[PDB]
Amino acid sequence: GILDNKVALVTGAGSGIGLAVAHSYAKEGAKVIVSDINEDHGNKAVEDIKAQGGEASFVKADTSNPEEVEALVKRTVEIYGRLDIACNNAGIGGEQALAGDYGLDSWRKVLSINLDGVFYGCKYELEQMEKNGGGVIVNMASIHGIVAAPLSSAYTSAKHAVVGLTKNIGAEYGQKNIRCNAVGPAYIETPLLESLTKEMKEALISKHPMGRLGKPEEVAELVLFLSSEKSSFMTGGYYLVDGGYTAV
Amino acid sequence: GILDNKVALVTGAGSGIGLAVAHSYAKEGAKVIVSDINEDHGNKAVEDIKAQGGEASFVKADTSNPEEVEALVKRTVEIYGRLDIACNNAGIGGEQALAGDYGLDSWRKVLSINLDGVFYGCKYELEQMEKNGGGVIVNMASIHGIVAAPLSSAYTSAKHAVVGLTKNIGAEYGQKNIRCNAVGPAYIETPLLESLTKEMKEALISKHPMGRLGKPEEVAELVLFLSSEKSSFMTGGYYLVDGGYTAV
Amino acid sequence: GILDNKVALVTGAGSGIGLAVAHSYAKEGAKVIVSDINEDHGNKAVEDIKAQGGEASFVKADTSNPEEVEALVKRTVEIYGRLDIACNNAGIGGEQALAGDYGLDSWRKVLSINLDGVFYGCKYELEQMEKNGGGVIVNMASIHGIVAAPLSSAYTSAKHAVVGLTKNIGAEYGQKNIRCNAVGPAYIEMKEALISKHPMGRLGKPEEVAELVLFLSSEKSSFMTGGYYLVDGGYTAV
Amino acid sequence: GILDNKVALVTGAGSGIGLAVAHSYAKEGAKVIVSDINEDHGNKAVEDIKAQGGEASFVKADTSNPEEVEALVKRTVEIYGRLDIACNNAGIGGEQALAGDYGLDSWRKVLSINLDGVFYGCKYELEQMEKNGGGVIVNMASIHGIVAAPLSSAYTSAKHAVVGLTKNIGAEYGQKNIRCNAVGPAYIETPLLESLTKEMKEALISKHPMGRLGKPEEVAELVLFLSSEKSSFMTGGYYLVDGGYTAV
Ligand SMILES: NC(=O)c1ccc[n+]([C@@H]2O[C@H](COP(=O)([O-])OP(=O)(O)OC[C@H]3O[C@@H](n4cnc5c(N)ncnc54)[C@H](O)[C@@H]3O)[C@@H](O)[C@H]2O)c1
Ligand SMILES: NC(=O)c1ccc[n+]([C@@H]2O[C@H](COP(=O)([O-])OP(=O)(O)OC[C@H]3O[C@@H](n4cnc5c(N)ncnc54)[C@H](O)[C@@H]3O)[C@@H](O)[C@H]2O)c1
Ligand SMILES: NC(=O)c1ccc[n+]([C@@H]2O[C@H](COP(=O)([O-])OP(=O)(O)OC[C@H]3O[C@@H](n4cnc5c(N)ncnc54)[C@H](O)[C@@H]3O)[C@@H](O)[C@H]2O)c1
Repeated sequence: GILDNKVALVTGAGSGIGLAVAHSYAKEGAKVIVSDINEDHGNKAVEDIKAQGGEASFVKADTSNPEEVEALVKRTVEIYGRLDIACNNAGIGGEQALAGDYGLDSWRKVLSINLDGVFYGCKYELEQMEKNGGGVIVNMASIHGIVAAPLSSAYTSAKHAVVGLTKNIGAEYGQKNIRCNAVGPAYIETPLLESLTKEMKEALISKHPMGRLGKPEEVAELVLFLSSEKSSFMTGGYYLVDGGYTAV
Repeated sequence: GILDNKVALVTGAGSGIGLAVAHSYAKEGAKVIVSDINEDHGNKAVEDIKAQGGEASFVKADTSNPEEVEALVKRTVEIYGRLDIACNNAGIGGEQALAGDYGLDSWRKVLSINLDGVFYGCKYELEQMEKNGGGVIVNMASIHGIVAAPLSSAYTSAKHAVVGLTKNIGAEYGQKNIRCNAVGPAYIETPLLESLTKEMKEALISKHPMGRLGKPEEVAELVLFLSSEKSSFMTGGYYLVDGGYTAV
Repeated sequence: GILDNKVALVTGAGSGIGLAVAHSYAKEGAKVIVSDINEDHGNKAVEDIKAQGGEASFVKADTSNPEEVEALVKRTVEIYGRLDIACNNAGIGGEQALAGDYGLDSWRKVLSINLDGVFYGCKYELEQMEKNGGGVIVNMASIHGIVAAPLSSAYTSAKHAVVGLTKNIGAEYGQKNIRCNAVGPAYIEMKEALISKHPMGRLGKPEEVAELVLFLSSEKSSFMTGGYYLVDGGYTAV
Repeated sequence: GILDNKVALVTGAGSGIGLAVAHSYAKEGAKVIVSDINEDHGNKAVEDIKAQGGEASFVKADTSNPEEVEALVKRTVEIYGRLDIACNNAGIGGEQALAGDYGLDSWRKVLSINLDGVFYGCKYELEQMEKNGGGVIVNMASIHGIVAAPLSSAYTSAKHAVVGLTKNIGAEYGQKNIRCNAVGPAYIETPLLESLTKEMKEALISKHPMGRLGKPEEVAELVLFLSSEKSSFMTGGYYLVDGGYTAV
């Protein structure tokens, strides 16, 4: 596989996009640390990866806690000896409210996971990668890293911040054998959108020129490309996988 | 004046861009609440505004404290009866370090002032504006809301987030008689930059096609335009005042 | 007036945004060359401007013809002595058709006016501004300088190109006392479907675009160059 | 091969990025039409592709001539029966002059190849793709589709236009089983750059945070990804391969 013997960390890997990324990494021969805040999801993800013949291990972490993220990177090295690839994917949507109505608690929570947790991951991933010859980071952003999501101002602000952080890391580490890029999915059909009525999902779909929502596997293909040596001249960039959402 | 008898709040108005904005607002007839964490600076700004024929009052606030931001808007209404215009300007540059070396507390300090304080301002400003017929908000971002500042990842992340928040508020409040836009200055001549060597200053100027740094009054002219009725069809937007910095 | 004793040129000034720009320039004291391909609309614009107390003169030009644009700048200097400000505004919508269906000549016609005419204006305006101490250019782009307009691919391509041209002029002339910026209006007066794409819940008015052009043409915008400036009612925020 | 049973067209394929794209397509099983104005370059490219085990045929075309582009697609169908993938890559650099000094013929020439030729390609490619059930187009843009290249205003204008055309095609054809995306390379090491001195190339490399120029194969990897089913939810987008150039 194209990631043979690389060690890869994925946060939020118990479901959705992160689960598809963990599967993709493992299918291409990486040794994958599956991290999630939910141990049942994380353990099941690992068992499913191994059932297809891949190599994976579970490590629990809440990415909003910098101590836990630091320990997660240390545990990755303890288990597999190094860190070559990291995908900072864990995130939450937050409450839906007008900005003037937005709860202080929901603002803090969304920014703590979707931004601070990505920074903590990058921080400790970068420190380990400088010890084993470099590596590659993919940050999960969103279309809402470049356009608004009305009623989700904390999410939009955090995802914009992830785009900026990614530009900074790419520029700073360009000559340190480390690359960092961000992925911007549009709306992806996962059990998270379960509560939407058919009419609500049809309204969402109408905002995608391709006439459907995306699949987690289609995001994971882009993450895999950006994590592999095929993307060797790509750093600091933001890469849409949006069905045309932001083209209009 | 083009803001005659509008009530306008400026945070961080004791120095630099914020001071120039407060003077510009007052020159155009606004009743200005000068807010700053430094009472000496804020009271001096009010005195200088009054000596040039304008109207202003000082209210102390730390924008990283949401109770103090809510109280700042309340005090504005106690003094001048309403809130028509707000410029969320207060910010800090932060420590300079590679992302992997960036301090945990340093990261949170930059985000708390440069992003959370802007959100707190917008939240309590919007609350009041809905009570008195609408209003206009200008958020101070940076060129580093759209391009990296190597060694300043927290600042870049915060300023990117301000751009996203601005898009969200503009979209959400478009039919609520409220507008919100962001300004993106490049490097501006202030005493903050007088510590740089001859070498460092010339290198910074070399990144601006106009061949010089900007002046605070030049930023304030754009803030003034975006705070006035002349910008009546402009909302959710990001507006450079950058000497060409991001054109290349 | 904030443009007192400046000489300003506006293309496509017989109607719509260009007419509002010419009025705004003249109200602020500029001597305005109203240019349009339609003599009747341009002469009427000049008469309305003078009726308001301003100074204006008409010069006909087809901006798709580079010789006529060069002559337009020459006539500006013959009439008012110099050129301080130029707004490259003349444009056309073009046929509505899928990109694969778009006519070859229809494509070129939209690009010739909406891009080549803006370049010809910039070229000869820059030439003159370098003789009289610099100046300021505003290029009329569109929201479709940064997002697609389905069935109008030629227009979208042309307006994207105007944004890039503007970045290049701003960068090139930064130390030559010349600034150049681009304005990006959304839709300016079913209209219901169109209005639903604007968060402000209405279309824009030409005077609202003109206020931004005036700001970018004045000394108030003195540290602004190479930039793209939306006046879009929130259209591109989502 | 991930392009088994596909037919792919590449313009400007006798050298540089286009040659690398043609090789990458052929390596993955596509039947490749190599097009170029230079018959010696194009026939040699085909010779090299076949020596690597691939399938390819040469067709001469000047992309600024719409009749030749129409004939190029017609000949592709005559040789291989269908058209699945097209990379519109042929381009020129243009006169180096200030915008006010730029030649009228120089402007026309750059736009005729770098924009009109891309449009002609898309037009006749889309026409055939509609006849055989869909397809994928990749348009070669540049970093100068989003940032200036001083002294190359025509190039920057044209490449910006290609980004806009790509957004339009992606949005218009989203439900017609056609995707269209643009690639934005920074400066790539090819014989084209041998006219620069030791000093000029060092200055050019200093504008890339990765500390080197790109290789044509690194661009071709992104083109291949965007041409394959791996990018199935990606359309209308612009994708940098820039070594960090536009991150700052
Ligand atoms: N429509 C979409 O799904 C969509 C659109 C754009 C971007 N994204 C981004 O994609 C990423 C994944 O989204 P998804 O829809 O696949 O989510 P999901 O809810 O399907 O899976 C996310 C996982 O993250 C886990 N998680 C949450 N907080 C965590 C923490 N602190 N540490 C570890 N694990 C944690 C959850 O338990 C869950 O297993 C997020 O960053 C999201 O914002 C998703
Ligand atoms: N080169 C530049 O100066 C530059 C460039 C781009 C953007 N900006 C942005 O412009 C804004 C002002 O920058 P400046 O250089 O004029 O700053 P400055 O330091 O000259 O003035 C900023 C003011 O903010 C006040 N302040 C700091 N923390 C505060 C808090 N928590 N609550 C309230 N007030 C607080 C300070 O006391 C000071 O009076 C900031 O948002 C900054 O990031 C400045
Ligand atoms: N909804 C909108 O109206 C809208 C939105 C975004 C951008 N724009 C841009 O604003 C500009 C003006 O729009 P408007 O609404 O004022 O248009 P309008 O049709 O009201 O006026 C345009 C003027 O341009 C003139 N003109 C056309 N071709 C010309 C040529 N070759 N040489 C000289 N003059 C020529 C016309 O005769 C007319 O007087 C155009 O560039 C347009 O693309 C308009």
